[PDB]
Amino acid sequence: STGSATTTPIDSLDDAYITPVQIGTPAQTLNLDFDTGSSDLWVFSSETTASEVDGQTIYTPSKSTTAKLLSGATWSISYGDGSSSSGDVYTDTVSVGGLTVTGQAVESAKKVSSSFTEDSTIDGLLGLAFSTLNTVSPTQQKTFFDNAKASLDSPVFTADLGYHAPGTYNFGFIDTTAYTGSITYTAVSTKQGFWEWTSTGYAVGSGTFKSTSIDGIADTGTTLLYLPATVVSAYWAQVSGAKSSSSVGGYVFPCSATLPSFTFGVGSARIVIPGDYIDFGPISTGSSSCFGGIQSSAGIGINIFGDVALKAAFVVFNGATTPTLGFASK
Ligand SMILES: Cc1c(C=O)c(-c2nnc3c4c(C[n+]5cc6c(C)n(C)c(C)c6c(Cl)n5)n(C)c(C)c4cnn23)c(C)n1C
Repeated sequence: STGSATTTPIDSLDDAYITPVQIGTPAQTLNLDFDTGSSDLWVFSSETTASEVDGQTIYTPSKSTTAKLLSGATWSISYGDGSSSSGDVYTDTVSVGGLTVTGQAVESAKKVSSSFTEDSTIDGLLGLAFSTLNTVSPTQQKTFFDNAKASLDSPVFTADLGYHAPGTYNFGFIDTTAYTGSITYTAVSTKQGFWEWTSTGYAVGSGTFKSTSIDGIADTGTTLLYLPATVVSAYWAQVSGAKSSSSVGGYVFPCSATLPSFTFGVGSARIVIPGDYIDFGPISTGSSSCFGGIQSSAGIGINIFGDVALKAAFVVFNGATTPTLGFASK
């Protein structure tokens, strides 16, 4: 089996991407944030505290003939931005792009934090990290990918995120028409439950490539690229007037600037992020200060190759017995 679904930016900045997912019988279609940095499939639901729902589409398990309460199971998660959600669990049929899993754990939110309520466009998350991070208690549950894997033609999924445009998540096959050149594969550590790998270095604009090992995670759920402070300082030093603002929460730059590209290494290969991809627009409406797309990971504890980096590539999440990651230009 295979599946293929289009993923669409939620706004003009690519702050996140949503992918339609069919849950239950008859299908209830919810738009979920596919997140390779977490491992819970959770949804706004008929059980979500009413004051915490504001425009999202909800899953109603009582209207699904295939929904079953997973008795006694609860979940609770916090994310890297400080947001959180929690609730109980059903099993139901879940389909993505024509690929169907029966008995998938669908985590129904009873509570969500304010950032979720305030974003009408995201109806939940679909985690694609390793199932060891799944928060369901007392019986940990498997991700959609983990459940589908043995049925897939090949035990892989791919992320092809667009810059200010839709893109694609594929399951079970590698679309050889979706990238240029060859895919470079690189080793993954699953020790922390993430798609964790080591970049071989970086360049700023047309500058020389600096060979240096940068350990980080491929995280489709994260908007920005978070790298060591040394690397990030070297990037922003090439932008006149750029500075790190503690009041804003990171590097900002004059909206009149032309941003340089940023290159990261994958083995002996190179992925080039165009400067435009690093522009996240005015810090507040009408401001001439713009928020940067490359930020320091200091204080996070891990480097994060988020959407800014991943959207510059065709990315293979290879879930074979020894997982690996592949990157191609496109
Ligand atoms: C350590 C870490 C992160 C790790 O991942 C992280 C981050 N970065 N984007 C996202 C997240 C997103 C994606 N996302 C980002 C958004 C931004 C920048 N804006 C303005 C809006 C309206 C957004 C929405 Cl709705 N969605 N979502 C949905 C969740 C649950 C996230 C959690 N963390 N997150 C931050 C800010 N930090 C410090």
